[PDB]
Amino acid sequence: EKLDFKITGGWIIDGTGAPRRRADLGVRDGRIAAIGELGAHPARHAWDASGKIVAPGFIDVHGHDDLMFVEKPDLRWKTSQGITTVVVGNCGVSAAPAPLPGNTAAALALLGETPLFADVPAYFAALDAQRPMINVAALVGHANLRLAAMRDPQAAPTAAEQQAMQDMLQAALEAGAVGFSTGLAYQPGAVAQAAELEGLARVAAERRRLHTSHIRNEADGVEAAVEEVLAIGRGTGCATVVSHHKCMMPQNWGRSRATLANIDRAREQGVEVALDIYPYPGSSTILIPERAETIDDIRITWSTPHPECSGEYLADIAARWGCDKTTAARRLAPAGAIYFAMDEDEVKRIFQHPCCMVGSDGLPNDARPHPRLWGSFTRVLGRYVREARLMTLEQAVARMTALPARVFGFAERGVLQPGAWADVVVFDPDTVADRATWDEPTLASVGIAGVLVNGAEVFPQPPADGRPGQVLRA
Ligand SMILES: [Zn+2]
Repeated sequence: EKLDFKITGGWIIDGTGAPRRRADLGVRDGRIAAIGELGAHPARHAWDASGKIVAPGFIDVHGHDDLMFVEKPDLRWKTSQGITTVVVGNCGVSAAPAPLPGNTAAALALLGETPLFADVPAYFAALDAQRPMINVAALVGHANLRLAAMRDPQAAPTAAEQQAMQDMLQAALEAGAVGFSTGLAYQPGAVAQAAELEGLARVAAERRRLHTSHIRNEADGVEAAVEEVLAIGRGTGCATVVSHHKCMMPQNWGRSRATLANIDRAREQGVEVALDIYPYPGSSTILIPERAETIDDIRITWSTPHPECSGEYLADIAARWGCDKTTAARRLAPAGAIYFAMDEDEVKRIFQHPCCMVGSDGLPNDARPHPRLWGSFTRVLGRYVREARLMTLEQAVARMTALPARVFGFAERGVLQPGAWADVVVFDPDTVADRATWDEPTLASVGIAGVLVNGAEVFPQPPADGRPGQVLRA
């Protein structure tokens, strides 16, 4: 039977960690139909991967693209760096459920302006009707749960409200969500205590779903923050993921030796724990005035009242206005910024941890976004692998494909084997690299030759009509 697609002459890195091998890949009906010698096998479409690596499409485990499938459907920032699947709904904020009227959170800005969906069924229904460019898996945000269940999201939950959040989570999981996420460093999630988080974790654990977490603090209290989420995992048995693990500010550089040691103690005990990072020593999120005098070079990524300030340093803005930085930060609100506060050598060491995946944490609606939006995966392949030799290409690809599939429960994805979905990326190992910079954060990567999502090409030429992405219902 004729193949729908075939990629020949290249070297296959299947995601299992096994050594790259010279073989061709055949696709039919959206799945990998065969692997081996296909030179003379007829196919509707064919790519010459000579001198290239053929690997499973990359899985971005830390996306905030929840509302982009409707707002900016091209998702070019993902496809251009080899991403074929994204896990959205991170750091406590998700597309659904919708908050109670009048309930809001600054962190919701990490998603966009599109009105949130009533519930996961509605969100997934919207995605089925308007298929995404790439595959989409979704987490339900703890912030959403609180904002949807509590008349006063700043208080302690009543027994009924706690049960309401658990029931909302249960419904989301039954609908296909892969778990729930927390944003303990943000309001209103920060108000939550152990009992509240454990309750949700029990619901997730019972269904073998995840608890991903943007921990309480990633600076002076980073060790306590990691211990807090590990305690929840050890007590409930809920699989856990520590989002964009890092140590902010010089006095905290190196503390990942302690946090990773704690993570290791937890996984040795049987708790499923993983983590992820983006390959940059600067973070990016909402502008926090309390950091005005603790971190230098705070650079604005967006500002509703002062859009002219995107790309500018808080200190320069303050000096120009004749006020202090904290005051300037308050006048810029609501806004976002980049915080250059990590040690690149530490980011690299964290990535080397056996359970570390890659999460771009791109913020698609920012006027002047952090470059991780467009160059995370290719920066790992070019800077961390080819340049720094932190691990082999085979090992790195595994971190971007098979490991995420294992952690998030994606059957028939993340590996190049017959029968699995044909999410594939073809790239030149010697040239693959990010081009997005701090000044020009939207420059596309180089070295990515082609990308297939469920057997259909999305890069370099995206589909004219319906897109090939699927909602990955757990
Ligand atoms: Zn986060």
